Amino acid sequence: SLKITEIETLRPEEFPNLLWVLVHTDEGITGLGETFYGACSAEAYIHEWAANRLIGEDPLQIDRHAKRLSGYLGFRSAGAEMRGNSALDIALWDIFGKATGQPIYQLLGGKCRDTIRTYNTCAGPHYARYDDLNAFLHRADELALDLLDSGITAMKIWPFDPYAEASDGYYISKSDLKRALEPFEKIRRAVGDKMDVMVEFHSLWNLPPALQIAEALREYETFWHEDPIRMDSLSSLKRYAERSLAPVCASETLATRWGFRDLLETNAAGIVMLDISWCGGLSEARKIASMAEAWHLPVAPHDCTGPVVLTASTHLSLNAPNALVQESVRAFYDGWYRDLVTALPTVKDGHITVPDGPGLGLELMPDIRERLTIAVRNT
Amino acid sequence: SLKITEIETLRPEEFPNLLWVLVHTDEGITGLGETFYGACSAEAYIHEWAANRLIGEDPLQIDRHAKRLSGYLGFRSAGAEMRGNSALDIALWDIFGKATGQPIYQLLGGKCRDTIRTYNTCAGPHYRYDDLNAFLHRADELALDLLDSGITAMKIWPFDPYAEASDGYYISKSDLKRALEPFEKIRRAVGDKMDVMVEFHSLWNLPPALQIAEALREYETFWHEDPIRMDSLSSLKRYAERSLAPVCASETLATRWGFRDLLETNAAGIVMLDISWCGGLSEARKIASMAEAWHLPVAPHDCTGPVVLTASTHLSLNAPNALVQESVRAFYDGWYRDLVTALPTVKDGHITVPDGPGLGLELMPDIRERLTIAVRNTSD
Amino acid sequence: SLKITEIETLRPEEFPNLLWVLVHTDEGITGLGETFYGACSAEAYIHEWAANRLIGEDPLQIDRHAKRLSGYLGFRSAGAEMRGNSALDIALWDIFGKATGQPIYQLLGGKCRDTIRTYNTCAGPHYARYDDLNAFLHRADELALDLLDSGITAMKIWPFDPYAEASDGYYISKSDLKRALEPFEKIRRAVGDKMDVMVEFHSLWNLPPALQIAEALREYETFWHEDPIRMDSLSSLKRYAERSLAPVCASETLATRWGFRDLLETNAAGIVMLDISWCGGLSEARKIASMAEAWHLPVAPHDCTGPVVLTASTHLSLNAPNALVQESVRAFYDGWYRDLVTALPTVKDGHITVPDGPGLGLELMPDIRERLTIAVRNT
Amino acid sequence: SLKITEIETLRPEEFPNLLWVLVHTDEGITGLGETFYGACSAEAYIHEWAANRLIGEDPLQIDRHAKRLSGYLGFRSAGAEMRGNSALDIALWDIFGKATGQPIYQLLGGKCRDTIRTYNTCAGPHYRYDDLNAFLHRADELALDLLDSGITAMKIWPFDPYAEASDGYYISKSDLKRALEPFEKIRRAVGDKMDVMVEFHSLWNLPPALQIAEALREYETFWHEDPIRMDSLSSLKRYAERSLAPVCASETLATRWGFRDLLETNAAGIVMLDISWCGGLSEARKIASMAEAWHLPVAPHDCTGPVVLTASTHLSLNAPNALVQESVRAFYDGWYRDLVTALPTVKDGHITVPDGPGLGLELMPDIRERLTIAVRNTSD
Ligand code: NA
Ligand code: NA
Ligand code: NA
Ligand code: NA
Repeated sequence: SLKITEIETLRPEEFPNLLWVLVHTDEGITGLGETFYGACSAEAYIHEWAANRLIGEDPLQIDRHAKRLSGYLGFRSAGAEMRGNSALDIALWDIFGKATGQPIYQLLGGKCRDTIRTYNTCAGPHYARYDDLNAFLHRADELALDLLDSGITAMKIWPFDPYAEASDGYYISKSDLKRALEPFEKIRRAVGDKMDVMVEFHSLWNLPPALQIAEALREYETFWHEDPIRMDSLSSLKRYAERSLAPVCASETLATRWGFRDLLETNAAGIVMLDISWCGGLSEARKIASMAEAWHLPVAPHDCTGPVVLTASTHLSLNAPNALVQESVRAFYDGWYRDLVTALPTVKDGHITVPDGPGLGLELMPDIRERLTIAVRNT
Repeated sequence: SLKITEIETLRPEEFPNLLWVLVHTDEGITGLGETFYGACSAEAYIHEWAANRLIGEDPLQIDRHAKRLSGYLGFRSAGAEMRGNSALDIALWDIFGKATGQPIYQLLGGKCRDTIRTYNTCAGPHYRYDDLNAFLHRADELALDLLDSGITAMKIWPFDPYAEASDGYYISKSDLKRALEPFEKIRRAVGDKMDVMVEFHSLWNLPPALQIAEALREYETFWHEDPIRMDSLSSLKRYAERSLAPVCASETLATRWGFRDLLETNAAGIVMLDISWCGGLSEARKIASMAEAWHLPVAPHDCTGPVVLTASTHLSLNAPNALVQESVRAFYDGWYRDLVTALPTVKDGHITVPDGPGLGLELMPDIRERLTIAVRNTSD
Repeated sequence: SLKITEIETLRPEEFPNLLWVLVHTDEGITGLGETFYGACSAEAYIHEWAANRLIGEDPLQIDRHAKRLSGYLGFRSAGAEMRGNSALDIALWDIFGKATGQPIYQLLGGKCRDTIRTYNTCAGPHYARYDDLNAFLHRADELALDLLDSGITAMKIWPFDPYAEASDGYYISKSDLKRALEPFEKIRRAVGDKMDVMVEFHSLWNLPPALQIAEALREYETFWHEDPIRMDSLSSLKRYAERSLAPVCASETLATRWGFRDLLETNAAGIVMLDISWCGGLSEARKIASMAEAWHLPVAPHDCTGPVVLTASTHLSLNAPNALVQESVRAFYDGWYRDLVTALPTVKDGHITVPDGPGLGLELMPDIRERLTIAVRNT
Repeated sequence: SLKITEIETLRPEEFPNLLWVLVHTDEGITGLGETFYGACSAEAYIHEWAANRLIGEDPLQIDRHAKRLSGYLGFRSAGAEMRGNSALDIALWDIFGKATGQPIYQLLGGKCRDTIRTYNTCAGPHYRYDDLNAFLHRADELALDLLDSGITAMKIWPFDPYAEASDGYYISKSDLKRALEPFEKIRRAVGDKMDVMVEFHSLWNLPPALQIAEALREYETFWHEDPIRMDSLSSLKRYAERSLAPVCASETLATRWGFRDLLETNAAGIVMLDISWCGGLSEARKIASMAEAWHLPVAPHDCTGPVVLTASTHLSLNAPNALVQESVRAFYDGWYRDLVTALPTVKDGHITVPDGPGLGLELMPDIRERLTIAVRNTSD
């Protein structure tokens, strides 16, 4: 059986939010993990604390390690400790898969579907003619027809974002509200009943303007409202949910079963959203999904980040019987993902599936440190 | 007037959990912050994200910056982001103090007392007061010794070693009775004269926690601290119901939002608070004044670095609902003494601030020479 | 360090609701406080009880004094004891500022904004062509266009007030209801989406007609409903909030953190309103604001009173990260404030800021006892 | 028929907390009111606002005026406005009584008893019954002495001096045992024969209140009165749960609305009530009849002036749920005697009204001569 010898972190300079982890074993089995945001603080944590708790150990003891890496502080949120733990955990699943010859979805309990429906989060490119941010801001009819043509039947937009800063999310003017409604009018004209529109709010709003916005959005029969208020105290959420026609999607900012227990006790969510690289790994995300199912709620795994999180989320979305949609960004997977990894999640007719092979079914391409400026670190 | 020019982090390898932060201004006024645990991750956060939000800004905009530094992730407990923010925050209060000529307790709203009662967390030294080993073995002696110096409260943690065998799901009846023996020793020695508060370190889950609390009922303990893990807080009222001692919670919790969640349980008796883990003096101000509305006392956490002990004592002097201030005698008579220009003074079981504006201390001016200190810098 | 030597109260005969307090020290630092309504009973309290508890003492011990002045009776409301305590407290903050060279907003924790948006409460003058009461009663289209022209984007009106007396707030007729709706129709025609309309109810209504009114107001998308029922037992409020499209604004009648704890436990308010001269001073108002923020609620500080309360509230509105609007009356600050104090809050383009200088940044003008008939009292 | 012509306030400087109010009519019928604490502020309120609402009106419209005098601010507890209103209210009931030839207890709905059981609040005299010092030191003796006159209940407050050292956030275990010593003395002296009710004066916050209540469990006390501050009432059920004695609350609370809030907690056992602080006989009528629906007894508060003691006794005779009537023997055998034409009679541990319409007393007709009395007047 395997022993963990070495942990490597990679911080690519041209994507400064991205962090890769490599876990090495004595038998030459290497796991790939990934998280996003606060790369340096996550990296610093893994070398300061986390690496010394798993060097020496069997990597297959995945539940034991997740519990062991749950530290004295930072357990109740998606902080640097949590994001570092989550990336480590994805890699341990990659090892598990390679050691057994099994794709991650099988190790989670088997697939329930061959593909899952995808939705396009309309972000623009990282440094394209997928300029989807400015396309929703100005040309949202055109973006909708374009998306529908490729077979994508769902999109996520965030036009209320600019109005948050002026008032610290305490106020939206009535005419600023109707201006931010204009993307919703445009796509209603263009494609109508054929597109699901998700609204993202980025946790930017407090309670009175959130309610005011939700009432204005009733007309447009939006698919979900994501993070409409900050998920700090969750007792404030039922107030929002009561007044929103669309279900609350919550929340990528939330970590672990305990974060999600707290959400499910509100009776306010309609969609349980998680990011596997923020929430405590595939380990916690496994268990969160199966909890959500007991409350009759679907899970939507978060991407919008690196290629590995998209792949790992897709594994979870293939496994979970309550999985609904898998988030993807067309600007990302046709764009800057392409150089970075040996295989990608395959998008066809508005649906997405895993790359073939054990574990993730991808690696970092062998010429990665030559292609990008990569700050590596070793323990 | 003031603009922030430069932020410095200091990591001494003799105390590798410890992080100092220095915030420099154009007019040559510098503030001192501190936080404890995960020093490299908190430092990396400061230089990665927080420093650029702060460099060039007015440091007196303390409420504004605390809100600005509340980033997209990690706001819901005491992670690297939260500890970095809190250290940064203490240093902003240090600046405010020296720019107005006022101590921190005044800028919080003035003192309500001259000194506050201290209690001794019976830890052993870092790098005599052999206080961990004293409570494990000779707990009668340690009690009598603390009473002689005038300290009328101790915190101990004798249930700790029994947690790891069972992951906090089980204690045997005989291991429970052997962990109770530190309580009987001091009952015979000092009796009425000492309060004893039990620290549990979040190590226990529900059934053995209840089983322990029932056993401790006899010994009339002063408080039960972090008796289960403070992750989902809904579970706490079940503990509180069955515990004669009030629950003290929690150094692990961050911000008004973490403490709203705690106050909603109706389960806490003492609101505990670490200013380096909870969102700075900024949040801890406000948590204290919230807790007063629920008729609860605040007890600020130390057992850590000297700057935290000093800043907490400032808070403990200001807050009308402050109960006790944690201190560790092996720390303030020991390894604190070399590192800073002044210390909080402990006399007759009671503690007060060093004199002067802000915190009323700086780091020793030759600190990089006595100690091996890894420095990092960010500037204009 | 300072010692308090003398407390003076001033009751100006021509504004009989107004009370000023002066706190004197040995070093010649003088603080200005202010409250409103029940001037004689507040004044009588400060000389009977409160003055003897703070003469001798350090004025900078502001938290200690607020707690010390919290007496055996009258702590749960905005009674004479509470209003006297609040005025004393503003003055102590004025001292604190002068002793340190700092404006009050800095002592509260710094500004978060340079100006705050103002809203015009449409009261008429105290004894103008700001006849704004009768302007909303008859000419509300004209008042709206006029307000918008000066750059003011929010107004507060109270047209339901006349109908309260006939039934003791237990009944409004359906046609009396539609007559009181006429101000809302008029401004909807005139300026439409450009004005926020706040409704004040003056705690005049009980539950069935309050609900009846709220349903009639749904159409007009009002900004908030202020004190729609009497804030005596707060358990009755969720019933109203459930049925009101507009958020409950509550309440200037409520005092201290304990009054506001009780409000926040209802889950019924959308806007936390306080008057610093009724609620326990800047001391309590500090802490109320930061409580409200934890429930995702904004604060709106009450004016409609004397110049000092407006100034002190503006200091709080500059400090509080959750501050929303600062109330002002154009008839007051262009009118009868002008003679009374050395500097005023400055209104420009629908926004308001503090006068410059330590503490409040104003004094009572040195020739005040010559300009007005002032009953002074000394301890 | 009747119109109010004139309202007079009387402030005697020998009893500076005390306020009398006299309401004069056109037909020469005058009513007597009273309130206690903050006399100058209550007086100033009466002449500033309340007198103009009342002068020229029918005094028999008692319900109408109580509602009319409920002003914009200060309705939510016992402030100057509330005490002024309550004094004004008692005087309106005095008028109603003399205009119909009926005592107040009848106009409330008739008596349910001839006398009511009294209990002695062990205060010392104003300006022998040295009853405060008696309970502090010689509590066995005071108990035996009260039992000889036939009084089978005392109220004491021995936890009071320990509050101010810690702002009610802390009691030491030894200070607790020394404050328990008044309870053990009377346990040995009279035992079963006395009920002892503990007054706490709203001085304690939550953890020490609970700690005290647990210690008092042994002594089977009759009630625990104002054991925490009655500001936000949500906090009370936590106390009630842990207290063997029922909670008595609260003289500090005003009106039906204050008492709805209390009754909603499910935490009170005895509804306590001061008619001069709570909104008059008008509100106290209705509070009593509310409390009966929750199966709770009312105990009206005195320890104050003679008119309040008389009016409360009227209430205690009327209310089917009246439990005891507070009286202080140092007051009614002492300084009350000079001031009024008649007093409530205490015999065999039981108290009743003076005979006659309204209250059944007036102020002594030469009162301005025996006492230095600051008068103020308002009229047509
Ligand atoms: Na999102
Ligand atoms: Na601790
Ligand atoms: Na108002
Ligand atoms: Na009493």
